[PDB]
Amino acid sequence: RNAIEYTPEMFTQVPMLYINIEINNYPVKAFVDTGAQTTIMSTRLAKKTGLSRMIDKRFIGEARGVGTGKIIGRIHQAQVKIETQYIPCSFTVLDTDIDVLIGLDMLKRHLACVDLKENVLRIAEVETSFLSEAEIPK
Amino acid sequence: NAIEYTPETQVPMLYINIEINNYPVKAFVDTGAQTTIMSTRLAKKTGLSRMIDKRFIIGRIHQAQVKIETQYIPCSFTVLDTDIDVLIGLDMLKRHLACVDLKENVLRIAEVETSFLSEAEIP
Repeated sequence: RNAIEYTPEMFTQVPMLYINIEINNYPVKAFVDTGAQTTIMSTRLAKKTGLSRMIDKRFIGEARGVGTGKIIGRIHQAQVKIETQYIPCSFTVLDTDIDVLIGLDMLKRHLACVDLKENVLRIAEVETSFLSEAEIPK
Repeated sequence: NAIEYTPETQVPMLYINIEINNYPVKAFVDTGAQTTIMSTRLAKKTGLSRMIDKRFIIGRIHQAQVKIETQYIPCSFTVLDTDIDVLIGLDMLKRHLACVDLKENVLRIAEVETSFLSEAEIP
């Protein structure tokens, strides 16, 4: 045509926020959820990583919206490796396909910045990239 | 030979103050949700019900301006019948290059910065 009109549009992928962490040298993809009141670890992962002895079965209850919601116990402290730093985290343990969900409690505790401009999570003294759609567990 | 009971501190959720068509709204900031949502009720009150696209959840609002501090930020909403009037999800946090800053307790979105609300102010 005699004239060419340019009408730009943005296309933005919106994958769920995940990061790579390590728990007792086991690589784990962790879900970053500011809408969660607690931080979760699956029974499968707690057992695999040798953290089951520290599942304190005095602390139960419900975490509605993940698995069956039935809490098995609390891991009061387990060191989580994020890049070059170990950081202490607490976990609500339940039967779920989500290995680790980092909730608002742990994000606040470690003064996190969830940076969607730069696509990274800054937590404690480290920075780690959000996973691409291809690396995200489904 | 056992008992169960509620213990004798809950983390407050992230909320911010926003205005839609001059109506003050307390918005839930949720990275666990892919999609930003607006209640049917708020769409009615703010005069956005006529902007709900119904082609296949009530529908989608494609562009509505959200006022944060002194600036307007265009957002899209999936309209549901819900108690939560606005839930800001990953789509709008990514679109507006946001930072959820828990060190300073603020949300940086588009070109503005706004404080998270106190526990007493949460809906």
